[PDB]
Amino acid sequence: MIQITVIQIDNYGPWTVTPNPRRESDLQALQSRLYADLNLMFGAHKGLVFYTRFDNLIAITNGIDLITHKRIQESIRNRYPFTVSMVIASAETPYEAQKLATETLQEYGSAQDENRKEVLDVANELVVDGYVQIAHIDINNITGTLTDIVSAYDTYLNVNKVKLALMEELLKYNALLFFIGGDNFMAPSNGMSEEDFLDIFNRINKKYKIELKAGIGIGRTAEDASNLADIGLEKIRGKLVDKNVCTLKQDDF
Amino acid sequence: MIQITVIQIDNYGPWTVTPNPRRESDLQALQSRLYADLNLMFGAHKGLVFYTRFDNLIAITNGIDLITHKRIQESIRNRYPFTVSMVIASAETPYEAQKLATETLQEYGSAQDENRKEVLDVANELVVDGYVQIAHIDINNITGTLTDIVSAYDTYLNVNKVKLALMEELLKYNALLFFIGGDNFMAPSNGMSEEDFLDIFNRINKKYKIELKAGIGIGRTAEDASNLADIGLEKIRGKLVDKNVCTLKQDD
Amino acid sequence: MIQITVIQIDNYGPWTVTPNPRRESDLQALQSRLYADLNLMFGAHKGLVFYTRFDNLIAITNGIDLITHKRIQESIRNRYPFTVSMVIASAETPYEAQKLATETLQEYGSAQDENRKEVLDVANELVVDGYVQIAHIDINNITGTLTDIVSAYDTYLNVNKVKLALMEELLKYNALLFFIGGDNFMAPSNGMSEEDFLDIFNRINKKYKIELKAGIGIGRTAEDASNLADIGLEKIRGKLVDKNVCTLKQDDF
Amino acid sequence: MIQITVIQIDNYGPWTVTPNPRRESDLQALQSRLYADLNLMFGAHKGLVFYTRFDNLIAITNGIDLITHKRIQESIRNRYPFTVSMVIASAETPYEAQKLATETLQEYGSAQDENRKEVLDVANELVVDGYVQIAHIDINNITGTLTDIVSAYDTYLNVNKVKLALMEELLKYNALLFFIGGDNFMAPSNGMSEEDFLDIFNRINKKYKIELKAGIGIGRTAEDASNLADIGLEKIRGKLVDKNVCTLKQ
Ligand SMILES: Nc1nc2c(ncn2[C@@H]2O[C@H](COP(=O)(O)OP(=O)(O)OP(=O)(O)O)[C@@H](O)[C@H]2O)c(=O)[nH]1
Ligand SMILES: Nc1nc2c(ncn2[C@@H]2O[C@H](COP(=O)(O)OP(=O)(O)OP(=O)(O)O)[C@@H](O)[C@H]2O)c(=O)[nH]1
Ligand SMILES: Nc1nc2c(ncn2[C@@H]2O[C@H](COP(=O)(O)OP(=O)(O)OP(=O)(O)O)[C@@H](O)[C@H]2O)c(=O)[nH]1
Ligand SMILES: Nc1nc2c(ncn2[C@@H]2O[C@H](COP(=O)(O)OP(=O)(O)OP(=O)(O)O)[C@@H](O)[C@H]2O)c(=O)[nH]1
Ligand SMILES: [Ca+2]
Ligand SMILES: [Ca+2]
Ligand SMILES: [Ca+2]
Ligand SMILES: [Ca+2]
Ligand SMILES: [K+]
Ligand SMILES: [K+]
Ligand SMILES: [K+]
Ligand SMILES: [K+]
Ligand code: NA
Ligand code: NA
Ligand code: NA
Ligand code: NA
Repeated sequence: MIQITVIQIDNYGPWTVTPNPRRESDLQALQSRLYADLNLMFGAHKGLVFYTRFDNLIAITNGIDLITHKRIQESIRNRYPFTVSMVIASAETPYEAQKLATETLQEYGSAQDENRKEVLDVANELVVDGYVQIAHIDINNITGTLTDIVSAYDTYLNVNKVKLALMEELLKYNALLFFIGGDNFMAPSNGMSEEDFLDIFNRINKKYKIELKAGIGIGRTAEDASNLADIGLEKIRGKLVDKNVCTLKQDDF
Repeated sequence: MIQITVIQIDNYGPWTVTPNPRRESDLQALQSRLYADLNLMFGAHKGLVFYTRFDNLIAITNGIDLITHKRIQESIRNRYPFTVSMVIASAETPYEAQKLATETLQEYGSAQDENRKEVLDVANELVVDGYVQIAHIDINNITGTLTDIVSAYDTYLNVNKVKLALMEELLKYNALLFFIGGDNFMAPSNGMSEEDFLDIFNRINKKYKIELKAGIGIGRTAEDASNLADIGLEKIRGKLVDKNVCTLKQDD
Repeated sequence: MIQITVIQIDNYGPWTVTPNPRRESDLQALQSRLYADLNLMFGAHKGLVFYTRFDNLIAITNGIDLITHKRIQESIRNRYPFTVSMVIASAETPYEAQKLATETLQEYGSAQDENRKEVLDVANELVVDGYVQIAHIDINNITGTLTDIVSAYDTYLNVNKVKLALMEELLKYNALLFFIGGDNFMAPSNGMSEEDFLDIFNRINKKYKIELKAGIGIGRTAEDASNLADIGLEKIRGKLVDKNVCTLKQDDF
Repeated sequence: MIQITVIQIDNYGPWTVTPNPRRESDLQALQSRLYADLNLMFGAHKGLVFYTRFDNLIAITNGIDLITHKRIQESIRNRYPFTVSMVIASAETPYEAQKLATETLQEYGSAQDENRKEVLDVANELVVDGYVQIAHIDINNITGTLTDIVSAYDTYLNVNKVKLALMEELLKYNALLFFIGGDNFMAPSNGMSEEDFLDIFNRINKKYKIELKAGIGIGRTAEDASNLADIGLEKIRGKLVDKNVCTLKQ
């Protein structure tokens, strides 16, 4: 099963406006830099982080322990104007996992309590022998159908419509959905089958007239899972699979 | 008149898979760093940049001339595994400006044409006497209603539902809408008035049960307009004004 | 006339140790990231920053005004766990200029005074019509004589021996010397001539058995001057010039 | 036994000037960003990296295996306009470890050969039971004596004289010396004793009238060693040790 870490900037709202408001262009840089660092440092141990709302983030951390989490927390404290709290939870589905993690976080106190800083806890347990399933979803021919033909903002609008439709659809399976740039989305989705995605894609195509494909990788860590998902997408592209979904499992054991 | 610059990574799609696919954690760090650098560099000249789709970005660039754009483009080439193209356009409304800018980019060639490297052009003209209006929009008490109450993913889904509702609504006015983190959004909106915002807001409250406020800053550059809009949010919070919208202008 | 800005991290020593000492990998990353941002941001206005001691940094800022300095200071304030002080001076020579700017800074108070935050002042005046001369200095064939032949640490020693020799020689002409990487050095050096450089290079060769070359650029900004120095170095390499120094000056027409 | 990794930007020289020379402010940002990333990424595994010459860096990597090295190399390739080669070696002294790693790197080819990309090798062995010793050297009262008294460049000058003097001294013991900012230096110094530094420190004071102190830390990784060296410096400052050197072990 899947281990997930929820990450929150401590008491961030008061900081951003106290003693005055702060240049937005600096806060964008500050926020992206945090995100970039978190992916390098969790990435160093085969994790993956999605940006979510920026002041709150979700990470798949199968195989990353409590001491490693503490050292990443300590690195942020030494180089940033703020601290971060982190709670870990495991569960059979991604949605179960983050819900438990968030519950324990909230038990410690408000996201705006100056006394509440650098929480670091495990809600139930760390995953000893589990797995992550990631589906890497992509639009067929975004460049010829949107990027090169309609405005920058209309492509962005259209991609945000598909994104929300996919979020509502996937939530029925306790699966999560995150934008990763371009026309690309990743869905932590332990428990879903290929036939589940083919259903969702039929509905998205009927509503929005957009064609979707996905590689599904299953592995021991987020890194392994997403690498296998990338190969699936190439297989589909090189027409060495019939359909718009492809599953690959890790077996280099 | 607002000036918009559209920014595109040249031939980005083929690079991410040639010779092979690349670890996604690396691609996230790369994309985020490019976004951060663009805000520092355009910010150094009082511009502002929205992440948009990460391989395509929209910036407000009133007051930033062609040679500065070129300098910024050179800096990315010297430091990244790829290049970027940029086209500038002016117009009365934000929507029109980026439309004009995209159209000229498209005349030069495809987003995935390896011989279309480093376009740098002006679709019509650079703004010499213009202004920027930015509305900075925020949800009331996100902490007490959602962040401290429901799961992380549930607050994320709800904020994204509000985001798309606001994108649809604002487009009738030829305004744009971008997420900037937590419960905040920014809307380049030359043409709109306080009453246009108050109208959109109670429709959103009726539908989603969330209450919004907004500071409207009007200035000569993205930075001035965004700075003023931030002050309007503080006036609403401090009860120095009695409605959920507040306009401040550079020469008040 | 050359314009120099001295930049100093306010009350830095106490911060690195309060409440405890901080992990050194984190301070190296923080310090390097600050120096990079100052080059991007001053660079965006055609300036150039040298890392100097990291908590104290020296920059050439001809053509960059007081408001722009303030905006850069503010950006650091919004994204880092400390603030920075800056003082600007202009003078006929680099050594004079930074000496004046340092003295004004010192009048405001101590490097470890917690109530001395975000100094920003000019010591005399901002250069109105002035110029920058930069010499870009480099060792002939580092790769064949040292990099590919001797240990990593042995090239590092020899490169540092030459660095100190140049520092001391150049000081007699009121010029500065900073290491920019590899086997490369930059010398702001308003007042010096090609012959002065050939005289220094002669002594260094005789003493260390290493051969030096330099392009000298003269321009209105640090970017103009240092781009021109770069071209000079390529001309020496391409034997378009018959000596180990080459001067190029800015001509917009 | 100390384990050292030498890191080199492949064929960097031709890249900086082809097809044209590149703006210097950009190259400074690029090189500093690379240095910073390398410390976060090796740091995430309890290593430490010193900038050295920027195109050539030296790292202490006790406990960091070959697979972790390969993945860091891959991260750089995915995000920079260039690639890096890395060779690892162990030995009793820092100086000999870096020497053996370099010779092996040189066996693969020139630092300016385009076909020699992303070398990754071990010269002898990865250290299983080793230790690192790091002395963290600092100048007593730089602020009152130099920073607040003389010009920016004058203090920079004196700190660089002390730096070269220490490099040459420490090399007699096969120890390395790196500037880390301010008035601070680190010396991987496996072998040396407190009295060894006390002799070096006497000579530097007699020649330059600069008074030095050092916390010395002995641990199983670079991170452990330098954290203990930091505690050492604080004991000296807190006057709860007698002299100007101070050792803590893990
Ligand atoms: N995060 C992320 N973005 C990607 C990845 N691969 C491609 N992209 C993005 O996808 C965009 C469009 O590229 P493609 O998907 O290859 O183009 P396409 O036009 O849709 O062609 P096909 O998808 O092959 O039908 C690029 O500009 C990138 O932004 C990836 O692995 N990760
Ligand atoms: N991008 C950006 N985000 C901000 C800014 N100010 C606040 N935020 C975000 O807003 C989040 C929530 O803080 P607040 O809006 O102050 O919290 P609230 O509970 O909604 O309080 P009120 O809006 O005053 O009722 C923070 O965690 C930040 O992520 C800003 O200026 N720019
Ligand atoms: N900071 C900086 N470093 C440079 C620049 N150009 C080259 N270098 C560095 O110089 C190092 C050695 O490259 P070269 O100078 O071409 O090598 P060389 O072997 O000395 O060859 P020649 O000088 O042509 O004889 C590279 O690895 C870079 O680190 C530059 O413009 N700025
Ligand atoms: N890299 C690095 N630099 C440090 C560290 N601690 C302090 N510094 C630097 O040292 C500079 C001067 O501060 P101190 O060394 O505490 O000041 P001092 O005036 O010499 O005081 P004493 O050392 O107590 O005699 C700071 O500005 C920092 O650059 C550290 O742990 N690592
Ligand atoms: Ca696609
Ligand atoms: Ca709010
Ligand atoms: Ca050379
Ligand atoms: Ca000291
Ligand atoms: K703001
Ligand atoms: K990928
Ligand atoms: K330290
Ligand atoms: K250069
Ligand atoms: Na794609
Ligand atoms: Na907010
Ligand atoms: Na060189
Ligand atoms: Na110090």
